Amino acid sequence: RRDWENPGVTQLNRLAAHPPFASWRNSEEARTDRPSQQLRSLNGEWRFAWFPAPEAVPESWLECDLPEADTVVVPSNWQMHGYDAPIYTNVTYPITVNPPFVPTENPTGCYSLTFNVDESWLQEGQTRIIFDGVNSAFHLWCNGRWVGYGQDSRLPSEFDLSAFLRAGENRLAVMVLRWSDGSYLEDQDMWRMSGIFRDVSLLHKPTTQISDFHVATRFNDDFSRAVLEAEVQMCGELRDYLRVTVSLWQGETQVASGTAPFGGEIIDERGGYADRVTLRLNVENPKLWSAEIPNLYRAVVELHTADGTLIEAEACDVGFREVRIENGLLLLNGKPLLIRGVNRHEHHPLHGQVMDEQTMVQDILLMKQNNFNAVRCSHYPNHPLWYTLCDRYGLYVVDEANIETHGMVPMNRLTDDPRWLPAMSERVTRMVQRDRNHPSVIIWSLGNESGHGANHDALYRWIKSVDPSRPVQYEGGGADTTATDIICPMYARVDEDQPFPAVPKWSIKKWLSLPGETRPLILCEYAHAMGNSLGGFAKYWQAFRQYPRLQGGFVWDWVDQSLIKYDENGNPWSAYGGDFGDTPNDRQFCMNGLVFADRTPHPALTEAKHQQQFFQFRLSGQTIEVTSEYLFRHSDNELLHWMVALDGKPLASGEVPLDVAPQGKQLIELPELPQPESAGQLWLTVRVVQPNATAWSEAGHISAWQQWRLAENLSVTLPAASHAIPHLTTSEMDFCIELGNKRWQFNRQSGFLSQMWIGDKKQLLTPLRDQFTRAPLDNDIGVSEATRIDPNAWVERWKAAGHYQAEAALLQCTADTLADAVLITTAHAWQHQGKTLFISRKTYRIDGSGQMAITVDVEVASDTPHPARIGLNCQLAQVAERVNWLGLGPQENYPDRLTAACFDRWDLPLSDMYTPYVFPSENGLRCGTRELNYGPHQWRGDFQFNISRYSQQQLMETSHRHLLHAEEGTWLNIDGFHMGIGGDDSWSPSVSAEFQLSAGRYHYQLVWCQK
Amino acid sequence: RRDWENPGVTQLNRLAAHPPFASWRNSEEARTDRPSQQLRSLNGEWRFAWFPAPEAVPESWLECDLPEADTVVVPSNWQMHGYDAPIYTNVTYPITVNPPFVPTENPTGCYSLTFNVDESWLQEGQTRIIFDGVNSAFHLWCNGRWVGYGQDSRLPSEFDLSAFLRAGENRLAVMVLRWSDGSYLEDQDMWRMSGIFRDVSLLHKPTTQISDFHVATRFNDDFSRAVLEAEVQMCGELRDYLRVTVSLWQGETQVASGTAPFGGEIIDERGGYADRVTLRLNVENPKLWSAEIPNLYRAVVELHTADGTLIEAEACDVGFREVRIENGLLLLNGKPLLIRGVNRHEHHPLHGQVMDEQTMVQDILLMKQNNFNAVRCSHYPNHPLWYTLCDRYGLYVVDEANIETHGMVPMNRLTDDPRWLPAMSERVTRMVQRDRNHPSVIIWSLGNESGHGANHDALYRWIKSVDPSRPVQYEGGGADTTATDIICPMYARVDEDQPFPAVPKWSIKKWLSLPGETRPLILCEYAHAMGNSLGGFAKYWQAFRQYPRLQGGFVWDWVDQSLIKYDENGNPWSAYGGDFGDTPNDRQFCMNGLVFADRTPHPALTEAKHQQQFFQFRLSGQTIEVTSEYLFRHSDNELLHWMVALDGKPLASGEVPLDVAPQGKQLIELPELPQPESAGQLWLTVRVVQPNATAWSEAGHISAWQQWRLAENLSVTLPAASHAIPHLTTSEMDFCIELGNKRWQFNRQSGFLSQMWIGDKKQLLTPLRDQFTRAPLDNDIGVSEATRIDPNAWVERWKAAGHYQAEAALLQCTADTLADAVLITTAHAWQHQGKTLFISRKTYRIDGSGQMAITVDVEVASDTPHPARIGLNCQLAQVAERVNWLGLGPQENYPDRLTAACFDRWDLPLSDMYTPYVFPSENGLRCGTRELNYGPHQWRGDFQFNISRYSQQQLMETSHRHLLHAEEGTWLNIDGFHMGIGGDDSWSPSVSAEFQLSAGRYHYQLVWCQK
Ligand SMILES: [Mg+2]
Ligand SMILES: [Mg+2]
Ligand SMILES: [Mg+2]
Ligand SMILES: [Mg+2]
Ligand code: NA
Ligand code: NA
Ligand code: NA
Ligand code: NA
Repeated sequence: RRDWENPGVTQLNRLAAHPPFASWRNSEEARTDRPSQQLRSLNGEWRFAWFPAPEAVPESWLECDLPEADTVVVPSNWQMHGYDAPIYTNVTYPITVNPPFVPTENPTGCYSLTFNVDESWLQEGQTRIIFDGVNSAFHLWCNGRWVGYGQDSRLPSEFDLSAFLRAGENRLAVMVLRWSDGSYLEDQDMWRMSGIFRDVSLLHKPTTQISDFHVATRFNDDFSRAVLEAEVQMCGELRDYLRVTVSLWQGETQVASGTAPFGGEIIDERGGYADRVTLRLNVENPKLWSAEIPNLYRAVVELHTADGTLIEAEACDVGFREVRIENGLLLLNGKPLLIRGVNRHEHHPLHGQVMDEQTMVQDILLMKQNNFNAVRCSHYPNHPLWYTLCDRYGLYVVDEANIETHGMVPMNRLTDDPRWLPAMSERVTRMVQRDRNHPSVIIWSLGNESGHGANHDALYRWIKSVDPSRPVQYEGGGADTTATDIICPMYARVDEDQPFPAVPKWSIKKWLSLPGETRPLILCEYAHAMGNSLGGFAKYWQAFRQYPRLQGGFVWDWVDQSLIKYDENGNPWSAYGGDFGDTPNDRQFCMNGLVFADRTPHPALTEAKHQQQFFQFRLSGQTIEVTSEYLFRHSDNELLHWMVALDGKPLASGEVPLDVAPQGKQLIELPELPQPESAGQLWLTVRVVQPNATAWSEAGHISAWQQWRLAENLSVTLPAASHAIPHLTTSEMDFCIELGNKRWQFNRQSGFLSQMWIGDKKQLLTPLRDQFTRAPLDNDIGVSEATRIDPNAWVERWKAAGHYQAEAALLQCTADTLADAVLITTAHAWQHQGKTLFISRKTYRIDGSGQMAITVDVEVASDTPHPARIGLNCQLAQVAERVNWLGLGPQENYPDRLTAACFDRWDLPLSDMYTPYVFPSENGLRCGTRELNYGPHQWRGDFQFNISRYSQQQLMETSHRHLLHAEEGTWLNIDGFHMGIGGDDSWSPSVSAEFQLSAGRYHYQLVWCQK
Repeated sequence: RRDWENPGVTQLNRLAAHPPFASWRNSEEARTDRPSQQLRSLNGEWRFAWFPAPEAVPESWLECDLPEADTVVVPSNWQMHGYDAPIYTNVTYPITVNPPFVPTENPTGCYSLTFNVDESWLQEGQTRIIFDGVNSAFHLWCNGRWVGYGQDSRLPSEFDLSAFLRAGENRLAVMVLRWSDGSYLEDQDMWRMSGIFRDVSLLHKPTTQISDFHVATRFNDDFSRAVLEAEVQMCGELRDYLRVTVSLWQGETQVASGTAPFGGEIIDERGGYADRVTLRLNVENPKLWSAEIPNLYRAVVELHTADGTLIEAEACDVGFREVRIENGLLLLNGKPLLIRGVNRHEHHPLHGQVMDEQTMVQDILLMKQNNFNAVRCSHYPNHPLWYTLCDRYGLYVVDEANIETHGMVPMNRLTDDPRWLPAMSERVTRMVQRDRNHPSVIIWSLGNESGHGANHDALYRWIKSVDPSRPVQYEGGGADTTATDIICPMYARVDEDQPFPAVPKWSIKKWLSLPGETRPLILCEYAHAMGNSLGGFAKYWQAFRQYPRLQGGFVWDWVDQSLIKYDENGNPWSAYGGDFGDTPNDRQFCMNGLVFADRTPHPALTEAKHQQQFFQFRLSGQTIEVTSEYLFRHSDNELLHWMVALDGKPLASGEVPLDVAPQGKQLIELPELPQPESAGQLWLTVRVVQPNATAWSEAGHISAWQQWRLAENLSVTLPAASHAIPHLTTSEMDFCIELGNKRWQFNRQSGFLSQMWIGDKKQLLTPLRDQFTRAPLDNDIGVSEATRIDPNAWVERWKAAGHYQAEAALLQCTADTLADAVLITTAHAWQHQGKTLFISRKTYRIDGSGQMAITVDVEVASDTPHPARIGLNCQLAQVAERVNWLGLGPQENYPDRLTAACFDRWDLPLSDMYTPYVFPSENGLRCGTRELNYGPHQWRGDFQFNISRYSQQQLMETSHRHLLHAEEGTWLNIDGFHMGIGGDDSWSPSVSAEFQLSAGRYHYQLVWCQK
């Protein structure tokens, strides 16, 4: 038969889709969501064995536990237990392309479980089982009898067990296949696993019962009145005594109650639905549900007789809300939304694709914590608890059908074929049937990266038809096809057009005004958070902010899909593509997250928090202007703390409770701010504080901040004549500078300061040389593999030009004795194949103060690529536990990424001065640095630096962070200038011209002193 | 497994759908539609065996042919050879409703066929099997081995046989089942049958072959230029040298040619379609296909190599045409159409549901000869040939998904269910894929009577998505749902509303003007033509002519769906519902044609013909104004005949050839028309004649005609004195009048003309008495059974009023002698259960002239139901061969059905005065009769009459027309007045007020005499 190879057989004997039931027996357990006794978890230890093919499975198996069968926990992913490898392929299908045929070698997993039933369940009512998540397909036998078949790994499969079930002991036999024709629709850029990864349960429902029910909430102009309307459907023997009651609860307060009997109104010629009923409850001044204040009534549906006898009950949480596109705009509850969002996969580093309440909530807090308001179920329906939690905590949700044919050719190859309609069809409807009643769900998605076929069109309209409460979006075939209510491109740039043929990506700004165009624009994907990323994220935030029809988007993505591995010794290490021996694999494109798989923030995470703050500020001299981005709430837990400091010295602070309405303004007037008996930079800094604790935030939680330079006083002081003076020892190839205990040596042949002594002690491990390169970022690399070169790749360019192989050439080197200092002169050329790429002209002026002042003058050939950096490097001998600087911090920060960084005096352990990106690259850069203090040293200027125990060479040459070793001393990279990082996408250049080193001439002056 | 009880499984291993194929191996043959050697028909003598169940089938059967097995022909309809009963039920599913289950008792048909297969087919390429029609599901085996499964009775199921064959003797085994879950989607108002009811064929295909192909014809603003775009797909091995050639032929002239290699344009990110190519051919000044003129080209598709080697060819007839809805109007080739449509079921009285070229062509000719230009495919896809004939003969076509759930509750019960989507989807999809290339198909339709559900919505879009050349239509749940391009109601009335809840039927005029509304309006069905029917037809035509957005319709319906049964003597007769035991059955509802099953015309047909005329005529004095309703053709085969006659005596005739352009006029002035010798009514008549023969018309066929009473010279002449006085002889038993050999006997007890002699010859069999009733037509009865009284039925009303039982009471009866004549004066009263319905007052005046003159005065209770009629009747003793009158004719004509009738002297056999409606009723009617002659008798006044050897009693009591025995003598009915027959619908009163006998006072006069 081989159903798993038939697009036309996607299930056999699978019950109908519906919202989550619990068949509660008491209205109160119901109203309270107390656990239902009619709901039984089959989770725990299960019996299990593996076979390379299903053909290989022993018939005994159906009748009796195999011997060699191990015990495992379920849910779980069999790759997680080590039965076979998990594959990390993005686009290219993990199997060969032959629809609709899976391979002969199809890792089949036979799971089994022996359990008991209560004789009570079998006398009356209906008993059925549920599988919430089976990857990818499966057959099912109970008590040696063949139950049925199911396809689609992200939606709930249920079968009626009533007829196989017996008193007490029963046995379940579950035959799981990895590959199935279902697979063709599941081409997701993620680890490819398999198994019983979701919850198995048992539900006992009465013979006569609740088959389904939907809930919808219609309002009035101003939303002062509303109507909740419920459609209840029943199954089983229909009797005139049979009644329904829908009650609406606000805690312990009944808000409304409705009672009726079955019998629909006339729908057509044949009549109406007798097994149906629609109640309409009016609610006065309803509490509106939103991501900002998730007001939530609770609805209880009860099937019962005219006599009061309660047949059974079901329930759900109700959110009063209206979602609508009107006049080119998305409305929430009548106000125009701003999507501060994020894509998220359900992923656990140890657990595989198994999801737990704990993880779930972790994510959510953090999410909420970060100025986030929406999540995108990229790209299959999520674990059911999730909707609820969002509904609960308050996040807007994009529920996506589980469909992605990315690997096809072209993409719409399946989706444009009728033969695949059904299959796809089953994938959209069921989600819908299941997820309907959840307020958090605000928009529907047809899936991902599967072109644009007629199949989309239909399903689009099907939705449209059954659920008009929400908009449909779909990006494929152009982000603007007829199967989307919303212009939802991915990787679309702010200003620049990506005119691909057929599927051009237009600047989002330009995109909205195309002749004919009128829809709202929301990015399904944008700001690829791959490694050292999110550069120019602000450039999006700005646009959004300015463009009304630019209603935001969802960052890609939330958390790194990294896996836990263990070495010989037992230390756990973060794994990725081709680490499990998976091939083909897509290396690290599985790591795009804003946080590490441990829910540990990436430094870009702050940049998002920052640009997604809900308070905006302007400063008019002494006046502060706070503006509200809340659509619905009042600044009722915010207090403004403000402060003024001088180059880090706080000349004043103060706090001011904010009292701003949504979308409103507040005027805060600062008290005259003292003058400064000194030179330097005046800076005023502000922060919003959440004095109290929320269900998501802590008390004293920081919601936003902003900072400006108030004024600056120039240093017109003239040193102080040097008491003592520096001495110069000329040698045949050295230049000695001695003063105090201190002394400098400049090797006359190389042209470089080669050694620094303070006392008897040597300060350098490595001379101090110029630098034009960086250890390549994921961004810089792209899809440049060692086997398939991307010539446009920044790394590629640099490589090919010899940026990384230049030979500096001593052009000049002189010593000179001034009246007050010794004057050192150098000049180098960096060449390659006789091309002079760079020329470096320095000066060192050492004076009696024991101060070394380096002056740097670079020239960059017009015809060569632009260098990642322009700075100096050397390896320190010293190795100190803290780093101290006057500058932009405290987190890592680059030129096209630093709007969140604040200017201050910073203190942290040398350690925190490194960012363990699993795939090593340039990192922990700190910008606009005035002062850097490390051990006995002091650097003074305007530069960006970095300091770790790892040479660039080492980073560049290492693949996994857990392979790095600290080196002797400390690596100190000091840049006069640093190149942008990019982020728009990670498989083509994302660096804005303005962040590129196009000048051709650079100037920089450092100060090298000793404290 | 039981696939038949699963909407999930609708096929297994069935191949893709595609336009018709023959895999020609030589272009000339393809070009010339010559028969392809690679197409093998397996129609013929087969083997058969029937079982009540599948379970009853013997294993043996797959390997060996049973002995009890019979030899039947294929295609065949098993109940035809009478293995089981054919059921005639309308709405009521003919099995218990329990989706998706069908009865255990499910009659199964065993078809086995042994054939030869040439080795050459086996060597190279693919040999597939095609089943054009199999009712209602089936399993497939070849050479013992199970091949596959298929559901849907109206479309082709294709299987690859390449693996199961062997050179020579091969054996097929087909297990066909009456019921499946398919059956739920197939509830049409027709005989429920089963079997291999359509052609079986063998295709042999190259391994590298054309797999599908699409054709499209685009134009310029005036259609002076066009583009042909051919999309071709191929299956098989892709090689650089493969080529495609699309040549266009107009006869033997190669209009255009295009050659290209495979490999389509970039579709998306993944790329394009390597396995396809779209060519584009420019046709200048293209001849345009229309129902008026079917300008066709031939498209030749070649799959060959770079080197000229033909691989295979495919082909199709191409009609350059543009169908579109602009500004609320349907336009064909830039012109708004007028549909003169008819619904068509595929039915043969002998063959059941089996079509043959013969029957097809005959319907079509007939159709065209009758002013029909389009056909709706009621309610599934037709025999593949049908299309080709329409493309060729010139008919517009509505292609219709085989989807009907009429017998569900509500109707949309399945179609609003996601689970059935699939099943439905493939029924729309596949139809589209097959018929896409035919020009005759101008509109798609999603089925019949299935309410309105979301699945309609989806498939609607899909279609639109895939074929935009044509509109979609669907009447379900309202006729103006979101799923329809055209407002397509069924049975909506010209001016009266039918405000059904949920789904009102507005007046077509009104309907169009509803707020919001902008669509065109075509009735999917109007004019129920059930037996003595089609009254009020003009009323639609008038309308369609006045209202731009009223685009015409499709009358219901073509042919009576009766079947021949045989009598003891082996005499054929026509059956209907339950005349086979079918239970249940909807009796005569299966008969609604314009023609009899044998293709013999019902009299209503002429009225359709006439209102559907293409030339419209106006008279102004001596001027004729002709108008062409041809949109595209010139009156290039028509000449107009005109004639003047005096009370049927021709005084002038002529011919004039029509020179009228589309939508143009012609004026025609007539010579003088000599003053008349006598007195009476001058009539002018014009007719259109096609002197030349067509493909569908014979020579000198009449396509149009019209009459106009010009003048009237009233008679002011007095009777030549009586040269004899009648003698009145009284008695107590009766009054006696005598004059010569002639005598009249009036009964004084009864008050009626009991007897008459001329000579010694009695003239009457039954006395001349008033008549107030008719033998209820189908229309009169409705859906009223003798087990389910539908009170509103006219007949029920009549009955309950005892119009059929009223007993006449004699009030007065007197004689009197005038100077010149005798005067008999009467009065009766029909009463019933105490009420006085009618009051009938008369005068008989016999004079020396020997003329007896009846003057009648009727009073009708206001509060009683309007009578079917008001005349007299009597049984003549004479029985004659001809009938001669001067009035409307020569065909049967009723008050609300008489426009196509003509006023003249007519001569016909008695045979022709009876209209043999299978289901007997009042019939025969000829109105506006001024004089009537039968035997030696002459009646003269202004009445409508009827005359046959069948009393209304008999008719009113005989089910089959075949049970009528001619009574002794002639039955005569002379109505002063008759009620209209209605027929807008046949299940409610359709008789318009202007046609109801409402006045309450009726006056009439007759003059009886001898020839
Ligand atoms: Mg399958
Ligand atoms: Mg992908
Ligand atoms: Mg089935
Ligand atoms: Mg019907
Ligand atoms: Na905006
Ligand atoms: Na690296
Ligand atoms: Na019209
Ligand atoms: Na019918």
